[PDB]
Amino acid sequence: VETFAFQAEIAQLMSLIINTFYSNKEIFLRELISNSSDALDKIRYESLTDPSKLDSGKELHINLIPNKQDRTLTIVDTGIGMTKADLINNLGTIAKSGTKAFMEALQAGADISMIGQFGVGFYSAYLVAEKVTVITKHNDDEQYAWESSAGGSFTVRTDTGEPMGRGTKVILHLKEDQTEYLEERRIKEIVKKHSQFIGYPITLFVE
Ligand SMILES: CN1CCC(c2ccc(N(C)C(=O)c3cc4c(CCC(C)(C)C)[nH]nc4cc3O)cc2)CC1
Repeated sequence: VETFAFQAEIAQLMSLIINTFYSNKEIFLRELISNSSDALDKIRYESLTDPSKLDSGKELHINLIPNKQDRTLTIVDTGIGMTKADLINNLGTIAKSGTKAFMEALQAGADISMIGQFGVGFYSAYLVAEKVTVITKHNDDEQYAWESSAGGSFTVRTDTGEPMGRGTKVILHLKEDQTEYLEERRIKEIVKKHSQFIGYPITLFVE
């Protein structure tokens, strides 16, 4: 287990998301589905030049899995996945610039729903989640588990859990008052409204 401090800007963005009064919390789903779609595009683009990349899974899809018992919503995709380096770099200087621009825009009157336009849409997960876990598997590396309850730090460990071939899984440990995102009619309503034009199949699982 390795513990890391978030960069100053990201820690700042995260406490801003957790402490600002915002009712339109549903925007997290579109942001996560969007990131899933980008990873799926990346693996499909790599299979033109190298068809052997689809060996770890041929199917390109997105699964939405609510679990009322664990109070979790899981967003699984069979995209390109992330290596330990890709994972560390994505929480690094690449995000720093977008984070500062978005926080500057929020002062000027921009709302939290514009987060994706600055490439930091992942952090909207903290509008509904008290903890976020990210399990990822890339063809060129091992399976990794990333975790943060915010608080200025995150952990990275080699995942000992069930293998997933290739892709990324985002597990949102929902706040007690956010269990509406476990409901079928509510997830359907959000996906139909915010992510109706995704070039990949999205399956909402039942309980
Ligand atoms: C405007 N840009 C923003 C970053 C965009 C991007 C999209 C996808 C991925 N890859 C390769 C993923 O495997 C993946 C990551 C995901 C995250 C972020 C997890 C975090 C711990 C913060 C690194 N959330 N949901 C995900 C679903 C995914 O399949 C990396 C970057 C690329 C475009």
